[PDB]
Amino acid sequence: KVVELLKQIQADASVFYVKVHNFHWNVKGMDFHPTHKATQEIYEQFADVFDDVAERVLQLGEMPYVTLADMLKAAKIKEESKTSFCSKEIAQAVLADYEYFLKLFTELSAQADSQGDKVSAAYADDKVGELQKAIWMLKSQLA
Amino acid sequence: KVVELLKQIQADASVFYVKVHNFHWNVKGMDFHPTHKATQEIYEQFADVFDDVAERVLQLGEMPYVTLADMLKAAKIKEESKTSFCSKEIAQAVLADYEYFLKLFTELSAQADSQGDKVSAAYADDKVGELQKAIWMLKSQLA
Amino acid sequence: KVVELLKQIQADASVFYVKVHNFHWNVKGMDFHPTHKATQEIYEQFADVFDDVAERVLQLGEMPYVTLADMLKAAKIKEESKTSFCSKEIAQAVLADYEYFLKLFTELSAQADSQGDKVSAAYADDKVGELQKAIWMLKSQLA
Amino acid sequence: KVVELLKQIQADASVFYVKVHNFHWNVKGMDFHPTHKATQEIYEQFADVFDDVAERVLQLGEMPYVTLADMLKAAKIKEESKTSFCSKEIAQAVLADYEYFLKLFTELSAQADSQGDKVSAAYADDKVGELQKAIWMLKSQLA
Amino acid sequence: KVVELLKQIQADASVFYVKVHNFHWNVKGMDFHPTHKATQEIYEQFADVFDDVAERVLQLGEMPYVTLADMLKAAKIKEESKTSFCSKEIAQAVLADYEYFLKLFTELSAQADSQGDKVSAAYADDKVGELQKAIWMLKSQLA
Amino acid sequence: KVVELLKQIQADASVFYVKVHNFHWNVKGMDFHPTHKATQEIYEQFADVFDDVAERVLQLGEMPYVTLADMLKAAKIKEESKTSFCSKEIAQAVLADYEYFLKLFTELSAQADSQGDKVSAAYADDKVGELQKAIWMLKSQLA
Amino acid sequence: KVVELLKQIQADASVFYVKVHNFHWNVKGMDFHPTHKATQEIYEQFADVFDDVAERVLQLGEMPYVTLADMLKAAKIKEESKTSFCSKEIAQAVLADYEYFLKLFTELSAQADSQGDKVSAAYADDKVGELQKAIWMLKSQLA
Amino acid sequence: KVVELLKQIQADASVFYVKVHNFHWNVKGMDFHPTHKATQEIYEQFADVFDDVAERVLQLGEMPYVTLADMLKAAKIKEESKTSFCSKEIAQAVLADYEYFLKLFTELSAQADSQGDKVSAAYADDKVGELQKAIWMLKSQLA
Amino acid sequence: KVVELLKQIQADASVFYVKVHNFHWNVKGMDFHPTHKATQEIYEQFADVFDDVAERVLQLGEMPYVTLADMLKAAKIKEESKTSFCSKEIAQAVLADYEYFLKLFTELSAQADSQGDKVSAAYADDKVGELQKAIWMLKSQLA
Amino acid sequence: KVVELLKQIQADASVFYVKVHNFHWNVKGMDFHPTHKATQEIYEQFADVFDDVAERVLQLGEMPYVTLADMLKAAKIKEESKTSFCSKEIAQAVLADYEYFLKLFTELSAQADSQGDKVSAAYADDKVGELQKAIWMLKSQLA
Amino acid sequence: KVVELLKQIQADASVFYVKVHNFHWNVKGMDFHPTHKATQEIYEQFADVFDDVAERVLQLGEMPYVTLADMLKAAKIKEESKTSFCSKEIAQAVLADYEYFLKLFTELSAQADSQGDKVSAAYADDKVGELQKAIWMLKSQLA
Amino acid sequence: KVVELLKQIQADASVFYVKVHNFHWNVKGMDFHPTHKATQEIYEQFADVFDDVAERVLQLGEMPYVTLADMLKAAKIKEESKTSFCSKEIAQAVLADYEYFLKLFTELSAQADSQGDKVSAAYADDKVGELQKAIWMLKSQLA
Ligand SMILES: [Fe+3]
Ligand SMILES: [Fe+3]
Ligand SMILES: [Fe+3]
Ligand SMILES: [Fe+3]
Ligand SMILES: [Fe+3]
Ligand SMILES: [Fe+3]
Ligand SMILES: [Fe+3]
Ligand SMILES: [Fe+3]
Ligand SMILES: [Fe+3]
Ligand SMILES: [Fe+3]
Ligand SMILES: [Fe+3]
Ligand SMILES: [Fe+3]
Repeated sequence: KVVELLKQIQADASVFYVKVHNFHWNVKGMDFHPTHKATQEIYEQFADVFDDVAERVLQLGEMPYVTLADMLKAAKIKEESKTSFCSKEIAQAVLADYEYFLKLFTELSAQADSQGDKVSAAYADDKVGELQKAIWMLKSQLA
Repeated sequence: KVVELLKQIQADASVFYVKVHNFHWNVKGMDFHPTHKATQEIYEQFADVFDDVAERVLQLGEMPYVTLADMLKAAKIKEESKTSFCSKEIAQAVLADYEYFLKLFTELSAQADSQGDKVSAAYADDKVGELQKAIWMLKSQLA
Repeated sequence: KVVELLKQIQADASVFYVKVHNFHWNVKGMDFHPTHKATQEIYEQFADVFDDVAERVLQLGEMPYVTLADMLKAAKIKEESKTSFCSKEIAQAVLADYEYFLKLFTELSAQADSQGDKVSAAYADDKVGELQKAIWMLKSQLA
Repeated sequence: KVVELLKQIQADASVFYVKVHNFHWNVKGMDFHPTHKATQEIYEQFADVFDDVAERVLQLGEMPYVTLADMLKAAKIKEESKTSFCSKEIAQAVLADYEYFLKLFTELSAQADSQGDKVSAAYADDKVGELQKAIWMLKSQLA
Repeated sequence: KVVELLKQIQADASVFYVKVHNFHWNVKGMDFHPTHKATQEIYEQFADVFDDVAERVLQLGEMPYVTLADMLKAAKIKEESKTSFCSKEIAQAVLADYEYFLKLFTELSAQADSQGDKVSAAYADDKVGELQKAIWMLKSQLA
Repeated sequence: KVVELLKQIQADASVFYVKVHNFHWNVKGMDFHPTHKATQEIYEQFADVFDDVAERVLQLGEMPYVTLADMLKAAKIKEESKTSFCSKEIAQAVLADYEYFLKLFTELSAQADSQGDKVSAAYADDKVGELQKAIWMLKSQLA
Repeated sequence: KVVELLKQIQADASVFYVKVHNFHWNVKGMDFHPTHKATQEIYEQFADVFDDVAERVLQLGEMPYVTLADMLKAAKIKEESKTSFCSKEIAQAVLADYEYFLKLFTELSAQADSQGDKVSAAYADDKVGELQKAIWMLKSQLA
Repeated sequence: KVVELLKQIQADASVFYVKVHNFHWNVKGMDFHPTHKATQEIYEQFADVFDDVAERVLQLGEMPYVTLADMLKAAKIKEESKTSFCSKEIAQAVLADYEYFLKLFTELSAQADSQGDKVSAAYADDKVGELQKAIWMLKSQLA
Repeated sequence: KVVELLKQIQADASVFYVKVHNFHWNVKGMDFHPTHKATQEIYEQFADVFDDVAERVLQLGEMPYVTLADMLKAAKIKEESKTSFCSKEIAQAVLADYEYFLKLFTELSAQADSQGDKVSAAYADDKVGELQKAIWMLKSQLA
Repeated sequence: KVVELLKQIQADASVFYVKVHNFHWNVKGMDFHPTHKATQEIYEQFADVFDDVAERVLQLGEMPYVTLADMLKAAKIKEESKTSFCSKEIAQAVLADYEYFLKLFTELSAQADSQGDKVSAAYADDKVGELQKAIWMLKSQLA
Repeated sequence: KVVELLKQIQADASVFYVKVHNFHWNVKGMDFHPTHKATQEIYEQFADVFDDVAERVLQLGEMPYVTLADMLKAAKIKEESKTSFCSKEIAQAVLADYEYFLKLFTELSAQADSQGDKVSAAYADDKVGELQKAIWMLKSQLA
Repeated sequence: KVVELLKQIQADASVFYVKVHNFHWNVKGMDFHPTHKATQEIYEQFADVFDDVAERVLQLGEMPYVTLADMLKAAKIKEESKTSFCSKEIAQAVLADYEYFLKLFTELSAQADSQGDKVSAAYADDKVGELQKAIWMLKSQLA
């Protein structure tokens, strides 16, 4: 269902938001500043995903998550408790999460288009395009 | 301790951040728009408290929270699971949490100044003043 | 026909454009300024719908309406002769016309896609999303 | 009467506003782009005259027209059913209507100064100068 | 005399300037923020009226008031000594003072044109229109 | 005739335009830079009356001057063949010419209002006001 | 395949990019400035098509063209060896090339949607809409 | 008491606010324009002190002055009834009043810090520093 | 001599400045607005050549012209007494004068480099380049 | 010949423009992002060189290349057929191409000054300096 | 005395200012560009420190250093006579000097508060926080 | 030698940079504020020559001065030990040093042109012109 897929993204966005803050704070090594800058941009864009996806559930007449307790249980992304990272561990860590979200937004688009919900479908397709490009930049950067 | 007071603000900030999104999404009534805008300014300003205090913990040579699991357990702020709000009851809920944060930052200033950490105290004093101004506006609006 | 749906939207837009000027001028009560501001943004956005929809008719090789007499006869939105309004009256009036526009744009999108006209469908899908969002906000404000 | 003249300008502006969209959409020939841009600048200026005179009627304590049906009966300016124009027709059509608006605004200034309504006369004199300038520019372009 | 009207407007501006600060500080109730923000706009506009009229007296060759003691003695606007207001009280008080200013500026325009001082008359006609627009909005807001 | 008054201003503007350049280039003494900056502002503003005044003559259906030979003959402003100036000499010179233009714009406004030419008169009343303010400031500076 | 259509657009874009520079340099006649300004915006837009289209090939895991030699052998758009043009046959030339790109992007969208590549299709639908708008405007100018 | 120091600053600010207007209007001599611009920025900055200090009293739970009658009787800054000044007397008058304000803000910082009111003390320390910078600059200019 | 050439450039600039105003006011035909706006930019750029050249003569330790009487007798550009122009004739008039200024500036550069005056030569070389670009564009539009 | 050197730079710029696109797309390794940004700006300055030199050829009365077939025949920059690069590789490749362009522009400057074509020499001297700065920075980066 | 400590900071600031220019010019290695940009911001911010401290000395009624000869003597920042550095080397040098400025600013704050000079202490505390944040970032980059 | 003249300019720029801060801090008298600001603009411009000139040495393959100890021994501009200046003394201190820099940049241009180093000569000629203009202004101000 379109709504249930939206709430999965919502719960995963809020966990990824914090996970990316940890990368932002605890990155080590010579390119500390560029990764410090980039991670901050990532969690700001997923703060926007967090809000948009939730408000879209509201426009569709349902209830998004409103507690971190429920978002933690619902989330399929794993929290990161370690507190020191080099730049390429973070690129690898973010790349895997991008591929999970890409699968998630690809399903939302296919499912919304089958229900004739082209608005939810259009939103997913733009995020699909944004992720495919970021993914290709990371696989090139880790090459 | 300065660090353990900062980490409390950190945990409560992240819970307050989500609670205010719920007010943002689920406010009803004639004053839907100003409340929808005010709440958004608030969670953007507490996203900044969340990051500032965490990095200040980092500059003092200790570790902040890096997982939502730890932040929920540490947060004294109560999550709000109900999902429909009148405007006045958002002003009251927000006023009460502001008074909790005000008490926390005032102790942070007193504790940091004890220890000669005037930087942490200066930061806390700014938020004390910002909270005192906002708390006084809410009291006038609810009067 | 895609063109007939576009031209219906054009005629209803031009009638809605004037009606909202009336709400803009004749709102009474303590919410005068917020309503006076919001109505003006509404008619400026429908001035743009009026113009976009007309030239899309021309890019498809047909003629849009060019006279007020033809648009008044074709419009299903009805004019408002009352010259004094309460603020919740205006929100209710605007909510109803939006749902009419939402249905008009959904049919334009569905019909345009069925003919392989993905450009017209894409334009309509943008307006469906904007109308779905505003309707949720208007329903929340009257709740 | 000042209000009668203002409400006459109101109706004729609404008719001219749509007529200039027709010129805007259906100009043909080599000077298409400059004419396409000039016509759009003209209907945006008359959207502003439309709102200004209507609001001026209200601050003088009376009611302007609020329906397109009422403005078409009051409008002295002919609607235009033709659907294709060369660039010199449009400059001729616009010049003819500008001279009509000039007489109308000159009468408003004279009547308003009779009644000691100097703010209404001042607004009218500003539009008289704007019309006298554009009229002189159109005569040079047609010379 | 033109300068006596300017100096009277000058004195009444200075008292109204402080009075509006009192409304700005002590408004209570749910419409706190819009009134808090409108009142500040108002007292900055009368700060500029205070300076404009004073400097115009100087261009006409006499002296404006230069002490608060004389401004209180000369003013006809009355000071507000209570320290708590709801939003509708403030609106009714500003409307009453605006109508007083509108007569002062209308008389200034009338007298200045009778003497051939068209510059002073034009300045007053500008303030007359601003008051007439603001008055209409307040009457609508209290309706 | 308003035209003959306008063209007189035209001729005097262009002569004063060059005279002010001489003050700009050849000011001596410690106030070099404020006077150097002020004279440039002055001649840029009179380049503007030069063009505005000619275009109005054209909108009234007559011809302005089109050669320096004709303007130099028509001009009453005297040219300055001295090539070195003290800062107060410049202030004195500008003040004398400003009172000449003020007389000219007052007579232009008086005459245009006699014939019902409110546009030309409104243009002149603004220049009367700008000169009265500038004249006052110059008198204070030389006082 | 989507990729081989994307790469075809890439090759034709680079030839069209240089062809429009030739028009940009060698247009003659009284309309020199607008077409000179117009062509520069066209080749700046196809530089952007050139880069967008190639990067999408990479996000799809393939290689775009990387040499001018390969793109020349692949482009179907004809090079222009003539070295002097009037304004109308530049418009006819751009109109003909726009209709070729339009078919290409329409094919690209149809193939992308067939395979479930909604991102590539969304990009193509944008270019289809922009070409349809420009084609309509070119036909009006050549009418 | 901190509020008693705040309310004294408020009363003296409003009196000083007007006195500087008198300096602004009636400065004579060669340095007219720099002093005119300087006094305007001084009185606009004390208008801001006036409002800040008053709002601080309200956040501390007390009432500031709300009438010019009370502020005149509380003020210690003497009003200036003279209407003509050279530039150097204005600098002397402003220098004397600045050291009076400096002593007031210094006492305010001392009392607020002794009572643990770090917020009002921080505000006072900022004005103390700004007054010291302005005091030093004025002493150099009068040297 | 460099000063000789600079003062000749000075005199011809001031006459051309007014001539281009005549073209600006008195162009007729369907290209009125492009020619109206283009001619204005020309005279604003020569107003600056006028000032640059005069100030450079001053830096070289001699005196520029300071009266229109002196510049009129020195100028070689001829004044234009006709008061009605077609677009093509304005272009040809401007092209002929541009080739004169180009000559003049090429002689200034060559002469300045002889005596080692690289600054004057560098300014001249920039004007040579700007005129060569403009001359080629004018020849293309006249082809 | 100045023109033959300009046309050579033109032909090499067009090949270098594409080569740098290949570097832009296919850079791999840790330093993916900065190189992706750097290569894109590089090709944007050479798009500007491409247009400037061609327009300078036209100002000299000769014809630039207008065909990709002729430019690749004339170009001496080797095309790059590889599709995978680390950042150091790209730096060494660009450095070699910069040193070639540097000899082209120094020879261009030397020839133009020989013939008295100081405009072409100054354009070349600016490009020589820009290349010398970038060459120094690349040698520093490869050190 | 706070003044000696301000003057020590002044002398070290000017020596640090030049040393950072040296790092700015002579960094080598694949990380030239980020370091070149970062060093330029450091020396511009220490130019601001150089000026603030000197002006703070003067407001305290003392004299700062005014010659490089005296500042070289007093400075404890060591000059660097090497002309080639890798990036890690520069970060080490900058981190060591930042801990020196941090110590230096901490004593300034403590001693200024001892004398009730809260203005000097507040300025120093701002610098302590800026240095603590930058030091944390440099330690992470060298980690 | 070009490099030898460049590093001489570098050393004198760094000494002049500090001397002008001394003028900036220790100016006294009524004309305090313009002089405080002009000196600030001057030392910021010589900070730019300091960096430009050092970087030009580097791209010519040499090392500039890198320590204040070396720059002090190379500088010919004398340091200033006095600590108080009137504005007329500063104006001629600056004029004398400007005449020195003018000679230095002039000889740099001549030497660089002798070596075919036209980039260094163009930069020097730009500084020669900027100095020639300022020297003309200071002489007029001291006249
Ligand atoms: Fe939101
Ligand atoms: Fe952060
Ligand atoms: Fe349009
Ligand atoms: Fe309105
Ligand atoms: Fe003022
Ligand atoms: Fe004009
Ligand atoms: Fe790209
Ligand atoms: Fe306030
Ligand atoms: Fe100038
Ligand atoms: Fe170009
Ligand atoms: Fe400073
Ligand atoms: Fe640099």
